Amino acid sequence: CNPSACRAVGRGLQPKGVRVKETADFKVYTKGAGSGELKVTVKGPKGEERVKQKDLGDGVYGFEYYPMVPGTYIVTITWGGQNIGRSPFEVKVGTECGNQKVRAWGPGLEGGVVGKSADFVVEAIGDDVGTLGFSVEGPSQAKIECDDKGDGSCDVRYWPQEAGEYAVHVLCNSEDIRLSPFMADIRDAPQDFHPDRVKARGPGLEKTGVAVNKPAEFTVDAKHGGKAPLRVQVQDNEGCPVEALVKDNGNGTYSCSYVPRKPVKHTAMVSWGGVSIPNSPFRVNVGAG
Repeated sequence: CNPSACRAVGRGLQPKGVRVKETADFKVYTKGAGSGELKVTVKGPKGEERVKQKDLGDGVYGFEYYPMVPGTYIVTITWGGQNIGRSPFEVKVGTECGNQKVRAWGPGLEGGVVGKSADFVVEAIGDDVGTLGFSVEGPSQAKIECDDKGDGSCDVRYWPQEAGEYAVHVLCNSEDIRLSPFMADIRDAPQDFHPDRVKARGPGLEKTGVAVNKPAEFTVDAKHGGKAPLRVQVQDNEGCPVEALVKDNGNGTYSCSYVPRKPVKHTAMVSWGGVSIPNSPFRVNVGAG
């Protein structure tokens, strides 16, 4: 029986950023713990909190609670009677978020690879932003970089140097933005993984010539990337996911298209096993024709 093998991670265990009326979610990995029983109890300001539990397979269990009053929640998680991780976890639940001034999206908000950068973007909703705060909490300290591109958006990357779950906070005027912290699963990649050998090419990714209501086309050649999942994510500059269509050609290449519907800046992010490929993100000016 090895309690120390267990790992409890997730947004519902974070000291700050969870809010009333959100689902507060977390999971507990148990493989290696051996014999024993997993016990999860959540307390809120008024006492016992209902917790929904799911078997997620491979020794992983999922949990959700539903805080309705701001304040102090404590999550006690044990295996064979001993606390797992830094249990009990004290979680401060905030009131409802105020008006939002930025959105954040991209692959670094959900995953990544040890020793590689984990990348995303923060975009202005209006012409007001003020200060953005970035912090990354996880098994060790990831260096963070940020670059204001002058178009209302900022590229952000961090550098996780150990496997595990990282909580990425984006603050706007001192409050975690809606959905912050973003929980990213960082893995040590196998030897055949080479996301820097993946290449995107095509008119759809160029800085002139892309026009509204036509297919913006490009290809992804991942023949030498090793086996990993492709992720293509395209939005306009107003927060709207743009429908993109990615066909697996069966031979390590993908044919991709999106049709922009507004003559505004579009950004395309292309990643291989959670790692942005060369030249990603692509910022594309769409014109009338």
